[PDB]
Amino acid sequence: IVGGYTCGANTVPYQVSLNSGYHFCGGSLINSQWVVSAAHCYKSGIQVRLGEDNINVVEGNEQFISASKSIVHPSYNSNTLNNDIMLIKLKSAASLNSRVASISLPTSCASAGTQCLISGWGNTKSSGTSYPDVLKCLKAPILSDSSCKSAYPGQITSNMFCAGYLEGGKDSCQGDSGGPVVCSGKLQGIVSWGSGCAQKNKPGVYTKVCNYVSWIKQTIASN
Ligand SMILES: [Ca+2]
Repeated sequence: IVGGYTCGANTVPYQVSLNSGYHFCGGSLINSQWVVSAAHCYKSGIQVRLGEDNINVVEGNEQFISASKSIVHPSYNSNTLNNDIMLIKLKSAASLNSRVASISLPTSCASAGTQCLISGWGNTKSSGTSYPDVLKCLKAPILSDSSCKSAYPGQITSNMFCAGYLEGGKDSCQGDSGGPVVCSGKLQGIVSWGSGCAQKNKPGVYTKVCNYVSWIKQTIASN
C-alpha cells in the first residue's frame, strides 16, 4: 500500500497472508474454512496465516493453517487477468473471534463513488522498494467505469473496476495482490493489477467480486 496508514493490529480481521516460506499475497476469509484471493496468486504449498499484524513476529493472535486445495476460476486468463479470482480451502476450520473473522460477500455490486478499505503488506513506495512488516490500510473510492476505461484503454473488462485516485500517490502495490477491497462491510474487490503503483492516471484495478458470488457459493457448497 502506497500513501496509506498503519491499520492497527487485528483491525482488519478478515485479512490473511498467504505464505509459502514468505508472504507473497493477501486474501480474505469468507468463512471458517475458505479464503478468496486473486488467481494470479495461485501456487502450490500455501499456508494461510490469519490473525496477523507484524508478519515477521509471532504476536499471539495468529492461526497458521495449510491449504488443502485451491480452485482457480475456470475462466481465468493470466494474460488479460480477466476473472482474476481463486478460492483456497483450509485443512482445518479457523477459530473465529474478534481478531479472526469472515467478511460478507456482496448481495449487490458497489457503485462508483463508494468509499472502500484496501489493505495489505505490499510495497509502500511508488519508485523505491520498502515492504512493511505491519498491515497497511488505504481508504479509496470506486471510480466510474468510464474513467477506468479511459485510464486503461482496451484492458478493463466487465469483471474489473478501478479504485483510488487519478492524481496518484495513493494505491495498492506489489505484495497487496489478492487482498481485500471492502465497502460498507462487504467484500467488493480483490487486489488484481495496475501500471506501476500510485502513478498519475493509473489507478488500481480490482476483481469485481459481485460477479462471482454464485460461483463462490456453489463451489463452497460442493468442495
Ligand atoms: Ca505475526
